Amino acid sequence: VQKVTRLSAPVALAYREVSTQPRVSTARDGITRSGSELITTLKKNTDTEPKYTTAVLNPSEPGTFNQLIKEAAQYEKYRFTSLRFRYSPMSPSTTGGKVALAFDRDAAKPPPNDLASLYNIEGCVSSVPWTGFILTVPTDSTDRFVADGISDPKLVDFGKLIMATYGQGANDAAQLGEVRVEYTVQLKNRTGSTSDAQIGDFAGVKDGPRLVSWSKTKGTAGWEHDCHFLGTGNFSLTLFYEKAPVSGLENADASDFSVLGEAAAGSVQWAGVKVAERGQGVKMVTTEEQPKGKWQALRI
Amino acid sequence: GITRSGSELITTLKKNTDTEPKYTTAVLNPSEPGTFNQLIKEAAQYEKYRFTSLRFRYSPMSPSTTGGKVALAFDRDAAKPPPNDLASLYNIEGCVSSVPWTGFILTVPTDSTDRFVADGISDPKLVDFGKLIMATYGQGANDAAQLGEVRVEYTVQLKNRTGSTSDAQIGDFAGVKDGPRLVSWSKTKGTAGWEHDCHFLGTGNFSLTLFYEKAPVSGLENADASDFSVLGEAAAGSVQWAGVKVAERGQGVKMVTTEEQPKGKWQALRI
Amino acid sequence: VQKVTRLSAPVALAYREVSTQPRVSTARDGITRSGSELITTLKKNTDTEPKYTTAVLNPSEPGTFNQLIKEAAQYEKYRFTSLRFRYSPMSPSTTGGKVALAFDRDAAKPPPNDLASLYNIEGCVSSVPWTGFILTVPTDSTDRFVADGISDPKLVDFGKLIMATYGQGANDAAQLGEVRVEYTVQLKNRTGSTSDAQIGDFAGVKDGPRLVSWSKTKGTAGWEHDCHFLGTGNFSLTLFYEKAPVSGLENADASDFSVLGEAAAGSVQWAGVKVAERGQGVKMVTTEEQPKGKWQALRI
Amino acid sequence: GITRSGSELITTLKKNTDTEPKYTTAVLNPSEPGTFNQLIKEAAQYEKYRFTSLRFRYSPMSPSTTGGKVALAFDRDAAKPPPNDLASLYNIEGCVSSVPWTGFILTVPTDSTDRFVADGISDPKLVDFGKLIMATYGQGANDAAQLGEVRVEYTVQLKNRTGSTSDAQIGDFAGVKDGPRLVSWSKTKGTAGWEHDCHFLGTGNFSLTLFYEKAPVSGLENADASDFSVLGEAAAGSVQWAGVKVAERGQGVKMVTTEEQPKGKWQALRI
Repeated sequence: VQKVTRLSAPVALAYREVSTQPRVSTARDGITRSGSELITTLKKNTDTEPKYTTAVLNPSEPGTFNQLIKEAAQYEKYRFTSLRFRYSPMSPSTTGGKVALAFDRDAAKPPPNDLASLYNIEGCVSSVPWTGFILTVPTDSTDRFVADGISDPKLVDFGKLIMATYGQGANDAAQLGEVRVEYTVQLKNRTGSTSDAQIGDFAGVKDGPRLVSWSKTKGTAGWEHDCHFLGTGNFSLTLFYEKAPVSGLENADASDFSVLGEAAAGSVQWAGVKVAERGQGVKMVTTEEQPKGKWQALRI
Repeated sequence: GITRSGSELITTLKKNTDTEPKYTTAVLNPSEPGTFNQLIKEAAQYEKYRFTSLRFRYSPMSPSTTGGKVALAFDRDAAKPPPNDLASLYNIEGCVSSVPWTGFILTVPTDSTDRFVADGISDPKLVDFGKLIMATYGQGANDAAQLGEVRVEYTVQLKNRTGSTSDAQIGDFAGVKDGPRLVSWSKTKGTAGWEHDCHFLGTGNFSLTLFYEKAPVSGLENADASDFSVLGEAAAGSVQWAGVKVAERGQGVKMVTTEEQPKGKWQALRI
Repeated sequence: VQKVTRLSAPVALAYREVSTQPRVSTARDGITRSGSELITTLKKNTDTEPKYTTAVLNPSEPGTFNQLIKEAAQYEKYRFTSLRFRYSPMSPSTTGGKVALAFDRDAAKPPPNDLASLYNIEGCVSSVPWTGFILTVPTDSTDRFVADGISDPKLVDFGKLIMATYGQGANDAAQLGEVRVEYTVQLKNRTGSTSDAQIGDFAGVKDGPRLVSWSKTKGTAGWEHDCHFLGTGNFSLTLFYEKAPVSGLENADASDFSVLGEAAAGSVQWAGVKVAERGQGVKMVTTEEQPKGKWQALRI
Repeated sequence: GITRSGSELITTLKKNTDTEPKYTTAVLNPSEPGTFNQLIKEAAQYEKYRFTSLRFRYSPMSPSTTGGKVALAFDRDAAKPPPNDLASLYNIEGCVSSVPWTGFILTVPTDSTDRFVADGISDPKLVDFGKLIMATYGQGANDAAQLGEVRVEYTVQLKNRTGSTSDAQIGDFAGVKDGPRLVSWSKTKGTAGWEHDCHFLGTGNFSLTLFYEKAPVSGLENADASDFSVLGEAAAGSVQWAGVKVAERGQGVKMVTTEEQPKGKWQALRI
């Protein structure tokens, strides 16, 4: 018989969660799977404008799922049934500010610029960093292909999750909380098993799962190589057809290691990449134009 | 044989301030100085063992304003590298994690097989049971340097009596190892000398060395909380007697510089 | 219907306790008594190694009990039935660290040196300094003599309590908490009443209840005189048979007062001692050897 | 607690020509180096004990040409001199005897009382259980020097678990010492002669000593089967390391000739 009209504020709250057992079952068309995953942690921000982190929802996405990749390699089509996102805090009540989660149906779209247009997305949620909240995504009934090669994201992907936080104090906690996913997936058509590696060249051709991305921003060339995961096993090898000024430089990353030379006309390099944070790149190769060659990237 | 139940302390956790997580591993075999402290004396007179109960407990000692998370997990393959990212860590079955101002209990199921208790060259898939991983990733700058403690509750069975194994470690500079695994010897450059990696925690580690010829310098302290050498080294025949107190694993407390392959003898004893 | 899966941390906790009535009853063999006592308070420690306080459990112990001494003077044998120890805090949740309580069956044994061997004692308890906990000691059925004169502690005593605390911060509370005892005692054989004073000499002879202790650590002699209680009534008088260099000095104590001289061959001194903390001594007498004389110590 | 069963060897017997017997004694306590060699490690972690079985055996190793008698007895008072006549030896209950080429078994009944383990100084009537007496009197002139061996079969239980005791012995030339009772030190007269006696049988005895001042002589073997010293002696602060092999009781190396009450430090370790 506590007082309803009066509320109290504690120093901190503790949430306890243990490991859950995934469920796999068979049916007439294919298999159904139920499980849970962890995405990432959140950091503080001392400005008055938000900073965004994004995640694309596809079954063949190494940056989002970890154990669904092995069972998604035997099939071609998918359909989601249930999708929930959960936030878990790690900070006391002295921390002030807000955190926000939103979901959009267009995968190929930049994040919004200001705070006013962020609140115009349907179904957005926001809270204080010392409490938990749940976002539930409704689903439709449409079968889509799995992501391989290069295609329009409007044809194969389901949507994208956006996470943001803007306003904290000068002396505050370094990390805020973590985000988990509960999913239910259906699979349709069996096929032979496929390889897990990314092979491509510099003329916009990709023939594998989405692991890395390339950008030009050409001032005396200079090619950027952005990674999308944290799997710490990234091995990259590159073949040169003509003379290159420099290759295999460390732009901004935790560690770098290269073996062979690059000053030959026909030469193969080999590098190992350690990644600690999302979007960090460990390659910067300058040329005089867009060159001819072949690159291969592999996890573990 | 005999049956014994008990509770022992392993180690204390420390504050982690950088972006990447930190992992510590522990191998569960009765002949391990880095895991047990009293079972190693009764395990030196037997050949086989079996576990019937196993549990792990975390006990906090940090204030309520300390933010972060600690994690514990157990796996079956004793010969495996530790994971890189957190998502592969949370995919291990039975993993637990909590805020550092509260406690939690990890329970491990057991089977009924008999394995050899020994230290040597043999396969870890044949003689070991599993491995424990403890992970700490996110803390701040204005937080306490100590978080908590980990303890083990167990029940074990031993089978066949045999002759007793010696408790001190005897060796020399050209690599020959026998006895309990208490310390490791490493070298980087022949001119620079050797590093003395004490891979266990304790007090009153007694080390004595013999020099068969002249040495440039000996007895240098690097990362010891306390150091005391009472016997000097001079010319052809001399001995040394050093007492080292060690706080954390792999400090590398003793440094001696000589030529490439000197002759001598070293004895290491715990307490 | 509170949330089981979520816990809260308050600023402070308050425990309230009032005085309890002891129970005395008679039987065929003797009398039985039930009551409660207070031992001492605990202080902070900024090191990483524990500091210990000990208490010997005997009915004729002035340092442990206060009102059982008067009823234990009429009897010779005893047997315990119930023994419990309780801790009560006085500090908020900002204080970090641990406190520990343990019990051992050997009265004549030094405390352990490190933290690892402290946890090997059966039935030890430990907690944070802003909560309470209870230690219960099981008992056996063996009659023992009361403590008078000089005897082996293995023959007359029951056991010893050890209290410790090791790790606190630089800016913290000065005092941590307090310890109370609940007991049940049986008494057996009636006898005439005995005196309450301690009379002895320097050749290892004691003829009374344990109030003080003597130690030599002979460098140009120098006799230490340690007190075991806080009863503030300690009067000590000493007779000299030969010439003494100095007598009746204040080593480390709150107050000291001496009346007569000591530079005579046959002389009697008289001192009053104020004690604020356990183990503080207020006497330091240098000689050339172990001397011949007589000392008497009395409370109040 | 725990319950153990074991079998250990005490000593071997020698011949005696004169018809008056020669007596050897053994005090039965779990914390006794002169009777047990493996039980002391388990006894160092507990406080109370009870025996439930106790037997003794004799195993001959002499030919049938050798004639005479050997005799065994047990008494329940640990502080008592041995008898000076044979009829008082035969008045003890359970006395057994035979010719030295045949064996026999002695069985001792037990009682259910709890006793403390033995510290350095205490009363023998409070902590001990009894004492074993072995006697030989009659042998021929042309006979073998060795007669037989005595073994113990036991069953014991331990109750109260406590902290552990360090296995090495640390001491100095004054009258203070600590640890288990491995060796004993004494002095004889104003001219410095120091006697060093070992109370156990074993080849693993390692002794290291420190000299604060100059010593005229050190490390001279007196009655050992083998003696080995590796470090020299100097007038300044210097250590000396020695390895001792012990065959019989009271056999040791003893050479200190510096002062009546010198300054130094010694460490004794077994195995």
